[PDB]
Formats: sequence, structure tokens, C-alpha cells
Amino acid sequence: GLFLEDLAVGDRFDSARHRVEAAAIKAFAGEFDPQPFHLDEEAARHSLFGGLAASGWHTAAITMRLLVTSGLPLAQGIIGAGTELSWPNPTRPGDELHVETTVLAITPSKSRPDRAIVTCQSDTLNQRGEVVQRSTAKVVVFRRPL
Amino acid sequence: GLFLEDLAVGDRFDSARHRVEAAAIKAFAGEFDPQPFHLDEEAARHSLFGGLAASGWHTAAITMRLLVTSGLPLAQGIIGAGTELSWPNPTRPGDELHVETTVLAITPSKSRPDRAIVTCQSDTLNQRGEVVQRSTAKVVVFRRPL
Repeated sequence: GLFLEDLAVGDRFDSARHRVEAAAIKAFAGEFDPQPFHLDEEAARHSLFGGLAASGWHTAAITMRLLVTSGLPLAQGIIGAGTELSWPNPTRPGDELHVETTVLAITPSKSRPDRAIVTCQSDTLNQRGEVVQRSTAKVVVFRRPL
Repeated sequence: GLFLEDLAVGDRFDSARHRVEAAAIKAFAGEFDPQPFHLDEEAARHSLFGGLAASGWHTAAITMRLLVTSGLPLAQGIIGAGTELSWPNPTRPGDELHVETTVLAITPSKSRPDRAIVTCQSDTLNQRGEVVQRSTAKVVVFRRPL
């Protein structure tokens, strides 16, 4: 349960792991990203992904779950204002993902000194050390109440 | 079914609508963003959201679904390289969302002339005309095959 006072530029955090399976890729895709390359193994082969890949939005959702449950231990939760998002490598069925987060900057509110905008860079990696997602997010973090 | 040739800077696209309900907010949150403010109406009241709000990642997923099924009519699908994401206003239970997308720029690949990186700015709006999400994405769009 970390508050603003416990954070410092350069702090690194690590989440537990999550295994991505084919059926979970199709279940999420079927509901929020129903495109051939995320729904069918044959149709995916003939796409840029050349094989089943998870929706970037499915990888982003799994990243938030890992962040919330283990990766970013904020006592008052994770409240995002915005983020710079990129997916360098596809997320594949069978992949073990975990997130590595680094605090890049802390910028206290001039107007409201009991909180700051903390820039957190989360890199979601598979077992091969490749980055399947980088999210440079600005989170709102308050100091521990009195 | 649009291809690269059919696109031009300034083009506007509109998706069909989607209604966000409390149970769907909790179902998605419970799986990918299990935080009090997205799971419980009482706990949410005492948060910055002051009331149930959907996870920004749930709004992003719904945005992709709308884009895929109606908002961005790309013949070969929507393949994202990265995006600038922000959530100006919370997404609330009972909200009717639709997406308005604008092409801001088309930048052909020097190395691979059969494709271009198209900058698409999608604004997800509720019935009050407020923006619950803005995603300035770079999508990979190829011209129609021979």
C-alpha cells in the first residue's frame, strides 16, 4: 500500500505472471475486437500477424489487471489521466506475461498539494524478454491521509 | 470496405451506439480492473469518481468494438502501431457511447509503398456530447491488392 510519499523517480515494480491462452484471446476478441487475426488461427496466418495474436486492447486489459493486483501497489488505486501506448511485438497464445513498471517523474499539483501526477512506464514482457506493450501513463497519486 | 486510396486527411467516420450498463462495468472490471470504484456503487461514491465509473480500459475496449464493427470501415481490418490515449470524463452506467473518428494525416511508407501509417483521432462521446475517451492512433493501412 504505497502513497505519494513512498514513491521516487527510478522506482521499479514488478507484477506476477499471467499466461495467455488461445481461447481467452478469442473470447476477448469476439466481444471487443472481432477481427479475423484475433479469432481464427487460419485467417491469422494470412495476415500481418501471420498467426493468432491477441488484440492490443486485450494485452492492455491484462496489463491493467496485473498492475492492479501486483504490479503497481498503490494504496488508493490506479487512476489514469492518460497514456502513451505502443505494441512492439504481438502477444501470442502460450505467452507468459508480467509487467515491469518504472517511475519516470513525479509532478506535484501546484493548485492541490495533496496529490501529484506520477509518470509510470509499464513494459509488458513475454518469456522471451520482448515487449508486447509499453504504456507510459500519468497516474494521479495522493499522499496518505491524516 | 475502405482501402488506402479511399482515405483523405479530414475524413470523418461515425460508429453505431452502445449502451454501458452497471453489470457490464462490474463484469469487465472484476476481470481486468478490479478496483472499488469500478466494482461497487458505495465504494465509488467515496472516490474521485464519486459514483460508479467504467474502467478507462473498458471504455477503450468498447471503443475498439465500435470501431471494428461500424466506426472505422477498413477492408483489411484495424492494425494499431500505437496511440495517444486520454479519458477526459468518466464513463457512467446508462451512458450511450458512439465514436467519431477523423483522419489527421496519411504518411506512406518510403520503404514499402503499398502501405501508409494513417493517424486516426477517435473521440468516444456520451449522449451529453462529452468526450469519455480520445485515442489518437496510428493505423497501418494498405492499398487494395491487385
